[PDB]
Amino acid sequence: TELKGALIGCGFFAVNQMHAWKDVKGAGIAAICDRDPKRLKLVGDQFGIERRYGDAAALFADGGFDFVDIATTVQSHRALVEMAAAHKVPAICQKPFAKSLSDAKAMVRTCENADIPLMVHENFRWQTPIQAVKAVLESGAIGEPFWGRFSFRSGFDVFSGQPYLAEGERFIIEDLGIHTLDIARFILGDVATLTARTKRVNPKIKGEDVATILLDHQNGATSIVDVSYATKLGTEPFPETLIDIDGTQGTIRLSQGYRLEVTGPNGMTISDASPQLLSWASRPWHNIQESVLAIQQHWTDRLSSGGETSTSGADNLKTFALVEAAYESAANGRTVDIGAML
Amino acid sequence: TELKGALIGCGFFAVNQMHAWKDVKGAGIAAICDRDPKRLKLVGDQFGIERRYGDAAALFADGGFDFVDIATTVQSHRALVEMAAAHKVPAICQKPFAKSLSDAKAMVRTCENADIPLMVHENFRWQTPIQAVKAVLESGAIGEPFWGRFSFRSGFDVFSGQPYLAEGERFIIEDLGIHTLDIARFILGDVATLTARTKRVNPKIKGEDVATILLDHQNGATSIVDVSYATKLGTEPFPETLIDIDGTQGTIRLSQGYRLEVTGPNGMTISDASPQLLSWASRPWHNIQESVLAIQQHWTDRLSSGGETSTSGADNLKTFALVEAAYESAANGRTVDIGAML
Ligand SMILES: NC(=O)c1ccc[n+]([C@@H]2O[C@H](COP(=O)([O-])OP(=O)(O)OC[C@H]3O[C@@H](n4cnc5c(N)ncnc54)[C@H](O)[C@@H]3O)[C@@H](O)[C@H]2O)c1
Ligand SMILES: NC(=O)c1ccc[n+]([C@@H]2O[C@H](COP(=O)([O-])OP(=O)(O)OC[C@H]3O[C@@H](n4cnc5c(N)ncnc54)[C@H](O)[C@@H]3O)[C@@H](O)[C@H]2O)c1
Ligand SMILES: C[C@](O)(CO)C(=O)O
Ligand SMILES: C[C@](O)(CO)C(=O)O
Ligand SMILES: [Mg+2]
Ligand SMILES: [Mg+2]
Repeated sequence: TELKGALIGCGFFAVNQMHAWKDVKGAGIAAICDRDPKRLKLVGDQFGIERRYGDAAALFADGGFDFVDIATTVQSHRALVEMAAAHKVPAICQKPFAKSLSDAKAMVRTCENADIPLMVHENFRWQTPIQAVKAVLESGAIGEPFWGRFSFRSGFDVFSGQPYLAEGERFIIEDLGIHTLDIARFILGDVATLTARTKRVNPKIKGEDVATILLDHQNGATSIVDVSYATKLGTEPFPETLIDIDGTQGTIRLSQGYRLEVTGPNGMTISDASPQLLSWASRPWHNIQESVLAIQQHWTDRLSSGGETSTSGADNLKTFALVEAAYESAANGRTVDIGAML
Repeated sequence: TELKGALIGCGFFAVNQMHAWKDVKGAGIAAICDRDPKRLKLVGDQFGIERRYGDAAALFADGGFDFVDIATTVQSHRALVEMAAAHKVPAICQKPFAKSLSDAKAMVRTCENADIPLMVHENFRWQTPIQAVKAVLESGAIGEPFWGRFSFRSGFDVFSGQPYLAEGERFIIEDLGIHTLDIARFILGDVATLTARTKRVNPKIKGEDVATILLDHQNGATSIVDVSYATKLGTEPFPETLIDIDGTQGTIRLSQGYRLEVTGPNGMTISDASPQLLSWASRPWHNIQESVLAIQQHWTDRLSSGGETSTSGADNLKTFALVEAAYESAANGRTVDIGAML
């Protein structure tokens, strides 16, 4: 009955994906793969996976799975997606999708030629509060949107769980802004032009931890995407994205604690848009953790019905172009044309 | 000794300036001037002013005053400042200072040549909550500021009291953004480069009612100035400017209802930064109305002691440049160098 998955990269975040695969209806994990045998045993023993591999090439050679879930760091994404396409195995790939837009496009083209689905595991838009904002806007409750702010400002120690974040020359846009830019696209549509500024505040890291981005959307809306991992607040908001939308007939204000305020022609409503806390989830990650179940169930449903996923490889190019444009803009000082990159 | 003022432009907003001049210690109004004799009659009778002039030329010829308060619309500012300079009368001039940066510079030059003070009545930085943000940041409570947001988003019918606002090709940056940009300078210092976007949402007006501006400050800080008169919120925030500042050791958050959250190395504090309610004030103008008294007392103190004012003509050029740069940037789509304009 169930689709049989193979997960590659049994790291920090993969533990969440494994829990979710148990919960997903119509799919489960039949095999795992990791370069590190300490991680291979730890995850293998925790989830009771009999089939365990030290390298992906051997995994693919044995086969016996219907899809692959790639939860490695960015360095091995291109090779693993290319291995999947050559073996005709539908593939999920973690963010950041690739090291460059050029690599991403090549990965998309290879999967399109192999006639296999490719979904980027881009789960921020699958969060309950973000879904709620989308539903309000699509309902026409505030009319046509003309302005947005999408803000993730945190002082959370992401570096403990994910030490590589402190080492790269590139940090926040590639790691976190990739989500916030995707949310901006999800809510207000594709971007025409982009302008960005960056800064490093934290002395203990190599790369930028503050980014401010100004988006000119194709539909005429303007938005601000502002991200920071050097923001010291009284109440730590991690991992909440706060959202303001202004429209011709109203406003949406998603504020701290998942408070969703909507003003329209017929007054003003307030609702709790907080996530469900799953049995295996853990504060403060529970928002992200629920969205892992949401996107993996989405993948599983779309693989059966044969439709395109929401954050497909093809879709995600238009998010990834913004990340690369933001770095270009921050260095050059100039506004970047997004259409010309694609 | 009591300083004697002449006020020119007995319009909508000048009634507030007249109330405030009564409350000011060390100064009062001895003469008024307006081309419209209905306004001259109404304001003259209300405030008991015997000396009433149909034109400024005659007012200056008769003299008998130590300073002039110009509360007309922008069209007549340059001429009235020039008349003040030639008659060696210290001058206050309402915003917008001039029609262009070029006119503003000439006005500043003429007053410097005549050895008379020139202050722009730029009263937003003189609001109690804005003064509190400045005082917190100057104290060192949050370390060195690196990022800010300054936001004035409203659905208030400013067009009732000020109908001309609906008629101009230019609207919100010139009318309101001029204040918000001044606050950005006041808090985070002078600006090196600037990028702006504008649009018109309201179908009943000629000019732009939404503007979003990205500032690169000379000290390294980045800020967003976002203004709108087409924002429909459950609670109308007019005329509050909301302010976020991030620093190396903390944050300032000035939110709706004048609530001031400051978090630093010691902990979080919440303060009530609400304005006073003067005897002659009216909701919802009371915050602005208090600041009119503050700036007019400031003028009076500085004129009496021979100091320079905070929003002197010379200082205000660095605000006004940002307004002209924002219009330029919004039309061309290009980043504008502020230094090159001054
Ligand atoms: N919200 C989210 O969706 C979210 C949250 C955190 C991290 N992430 C992303 O997930 C990815 C993984 O992050 P992480 O913190 O778990 O990394 P990690 O370093 O903890 O784990 C990666 C694992 O993959 C293994 N690996 C690397 N290359 C391999 C290869 N070629 N074959 C087999 N195994 C290989 C490593 O041994 C390691 O155990 C990153 O790209 C990150 O951006 C996403
Ligand atoms: N926060 C603030 O400080 C604030 C608030 C509102 C308005 N304003 C500014 O105040 C100015 C006036 O606004 P308003 O709404 O009172 O305008 P208004 O049209 O109501 O008043 C202007 C008055 O000046 C008179 N006038 C014009 N040219 C003249 C001349 N050459 N000689 C004599 N009289 C002349 C007109 O007859 C009119 O009565 C504007 O520049 C506006 O931007 C500032
Ligand atoms: C945790 C993070 O890597 C962003 O910092 C994520 O993708 O959720
Ligand atoms: C009212 C206003 O003109 C801004 O819209 C002012 O200057 O206070
Ligand atoms: Mg399952
Ligand atoms: Mg007085």
